Order: sequence, then structure tokens, then C-alpha cells
Amino acid sequence: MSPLMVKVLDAVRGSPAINVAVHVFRKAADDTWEPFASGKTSESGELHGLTTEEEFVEGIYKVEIDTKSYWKALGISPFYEHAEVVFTANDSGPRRYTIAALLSPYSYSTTAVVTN
Amino acid sequence: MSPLMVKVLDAVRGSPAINVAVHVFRKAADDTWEPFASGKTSESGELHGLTTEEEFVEGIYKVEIDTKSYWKALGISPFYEHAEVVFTANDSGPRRYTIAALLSPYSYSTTAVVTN
Amino acid sequence: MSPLMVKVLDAVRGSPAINVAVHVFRKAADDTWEPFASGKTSESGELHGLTTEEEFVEGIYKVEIDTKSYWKALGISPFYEHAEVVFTANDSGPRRYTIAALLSPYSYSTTAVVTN
Amino acid sequence: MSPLMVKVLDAVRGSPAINVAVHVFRKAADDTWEPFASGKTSESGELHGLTTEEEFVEGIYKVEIDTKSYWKALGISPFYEHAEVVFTANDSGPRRYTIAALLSPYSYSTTAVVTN
Ligand SMILES: [Cl-]
Ligand SMILES: [Cl-]
Ligand SMILES: [Cl-]
Ligand SMILES: [Cl-]
Repeated sequence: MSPLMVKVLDAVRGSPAINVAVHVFRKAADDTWEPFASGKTSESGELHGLTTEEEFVEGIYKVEIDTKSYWKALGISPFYEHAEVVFTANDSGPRRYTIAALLSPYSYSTTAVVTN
Repeated sequence: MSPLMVKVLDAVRGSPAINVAVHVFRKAADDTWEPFASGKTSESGELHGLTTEEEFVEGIYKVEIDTKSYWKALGISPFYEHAEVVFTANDSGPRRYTIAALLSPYSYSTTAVVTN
Repeated sequence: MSPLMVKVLDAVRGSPAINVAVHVFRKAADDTWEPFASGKTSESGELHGLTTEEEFVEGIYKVEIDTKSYWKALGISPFYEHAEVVFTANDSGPRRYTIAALLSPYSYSTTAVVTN
Repeated sequence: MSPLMVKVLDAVRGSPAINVAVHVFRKAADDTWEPFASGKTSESGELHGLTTEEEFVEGIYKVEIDTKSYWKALGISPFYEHAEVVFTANDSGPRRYTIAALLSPYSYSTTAVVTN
């Protein structure tokens, strides 16, 4: 249902990154970042149900992944604490966006898979 | 001289990412992001002279790399427009931080190399 | 069914990497690389049915992804032509391995997700 | 002097990957991989002096990085044991190749920077 999905992996332990906090913001008319959607990744490392086609309108979006809470519960104090990426949602473009991310204490990688 | 350095690479063309705008922010007491330092990468993809040991105090820092202006001048309209990473500078930790980044239209990777 | 799965993504076009040739080798007693399994990624970028629990015994495995044929059909002549990674399968370890890969003309990234 | 350089980083500890064994092979006329050059990364994570312009002729090259010996001495038993990438050296192309790599126990990333 959700045209925005987030999937997070762990490069140190070779696993889905479970219980990772993900926050999505949408740029408002005044150019502030408005809270749009948020959630936590499941046991699969996937975060479903973030939003819907009705709510996910055209706009500039920021996807933030908080790595601090995640690493600490696994006994790690990371260097990279959060990572954020910004993109524009455009109705002419294909309709499902998957933001994949890979976490390590000193490294962050993300790739967008845009389908349909 | 600068205890913070940024180096940016291009995954599509296999080159240093030249003339990439980099902005650094430092979290203020009120928890807003204060502009701390900024610059553009050289022909080597490296950004030197960002700050000094005197100015780079302990704190939470955000490093933002704007990919839009970079890709457009190379004739590309990217999906990922900006990428940001947050870390804490701590005086007890080693004293030089190098933030390396790799750019592609739909992908972003960064790693911190912390030495001395 | 397959305890080994391969998933491939495209960093330039932001998509599953479809029709990517994947070859798996297993190190033999004489220390040569014996052809073990191979296939092509589906429209999802995923390669299923590579092997079975009966055939996927303990051993040293190499997973090779050929990027040349893939990029050319998309009109690209890449610099990185193939990428290979080696790991040991061990029965005591968890039983499903997913090798994820991200492709660009001058860059290659892979991460293993080992579950169950 | 060397038109081929290799630089290796560590994503777990946020450092240059020091004393990493790097092996380069060149495809022979019979299509076997002939040992071409090898070395170990310095304290900077860089491997200089691999070859020379006279020896580095046109051909298909494989760059292998052995991660097992590296991780073990740091007290880690990695999943990814080696990673290899293949490219063609072509005299018409620019003349310096830098192969950068990023290591983690379950992840490997590499990018080529081709200059001059
Ligand atoms: Cl969903
Ligand atoms: Cl400097
Ligand atoms: Cl399957
Ligand atoms: Cl040299």
C-alpha cells in the first residue's frame, strides 16, 4: 500500500537492522521541514505502512535514519549518529520508492529503487 | 591544518567530484543547526581549510553535501539531491576527521576516517 | 527453498538490476574453483532457485556478478566488468545467505545478510 | 610513479586499513590469471609502487583484496574473506587508476578513480 518503503541492513553483523527508527519529513511552503511520517523497521529490516498514495503528494522529502539508538542496544557506540537523504517525489515519475540503507559505526550507504 | 576534511568521489564517471558544495553545521545550545563552515571540493575532490583546531570544538556536527548543483553541471538530474551525516566531535578522540563520500544519481555512501 | 539468494540493484537508474548474470563457484579439494550454480536476476533484481539445502554443503564459495553484459544492453560501457566475493558456508552458522549487490560503472558494493 | 594505486579503508574502526594484502592479476593469452603485482597497504591505507608505466600495459586486470588476515589480527573473524574486481586497462583512457575499497566483516565496497 505504501508508495514509500524503507529497508535497513547491518554491515557489522550481516543482518536486517531491526527496530531502527526512521523519520520522514516533507518541505513546507515556508521551507521548513514538516514531520510527515515515521516508524521502526521490523524483524526483516523493512518498514512498511509509512504513508499512502493519498498522503504522499509531490514534494521534497527527507528520510532520516537514527543509528544511535540502534547501535547502543547492540552494545555499540557509533561515530555516525544519523544519516539523512533528500529527494523530490514527482507524480510523473514511477510510483513506488524504496530507500535502502546499510549501517556501520563509521559508514553509511543508501540507494533508492524507484519502480512502476 | 584543518582537523575536518571532506573528500568526494563520482561513481558514474570514476573521478574526483570537483566543485561539490559542502556545508557543515554545529548544533547550538538551543538545539538548532548553526552554520559552522562550508566550501567547494577542488580538482582532487578534496575540500581543505574548512576549519581550524581552535574553531573545531567539541559538539554535534552535521556534514551536508549538495549533489543537485554538481550533477546538473555534468548534465545529470539526480534523484538524491542532498545527503547529510551527523557525528559528535570529542576532544579525547583522535584529532583529524576525514569524511569521504561517493556520489551517484540514486545512491550515496559515506565513511569517516578518524586518525591521530 | 534456496539457502543462497542473490539480489542486485542499479545505482545509475535506481532500479532492480534485471537479467544480471550471477555465477557461483565452490572450492574443490585440489583448491580449484568448481562451477557450483548460476542464474540470471529476475525483474525484481532477485535470483531465486540457485541451489538447495542438500547441494549447498559446507565449503568456500565465490559469488561472481558479471556487469559487462548488463551495462551494455542498457547502453553503457562500464569500467568495472566483474566483481567477486568469497565466503565460507558453515553448518553451525545461520542457514540462509542473501548476497546483495549494488552496481555502477565505476563502483561495486556488496553486503551479506545471514539469517535463521 | 605507479599508474595503479590501491587505497583501503575500515568501516568498523573508521581508519585506514593498514597491512592489507592486495594481489593484482593480468589475464594471459590463454585466458588464465597471471600474477602481475602485489603488496601491502601502508599506515595511510595506501599501497604505492605496485607497478610502472612500462609494465602496466593494456590488458584485463583483476584486483584482489584479502580481508581474512586483516580482520583476524584486529580480533575479527569476517564473513567476506576476499573481494575481487576486474577491469580493462586501455592506453587511450586516462593513465592513473586508483582502486579504493571499504572493508567490513559482511560488506565490501569499491570505486575506481581514473585520472589524467
Ligand atoms: Cl506497505
Ligand atoms: Cl587542510
Ligand atoms: Cl528461493
Ligand atoms: Cl606510486
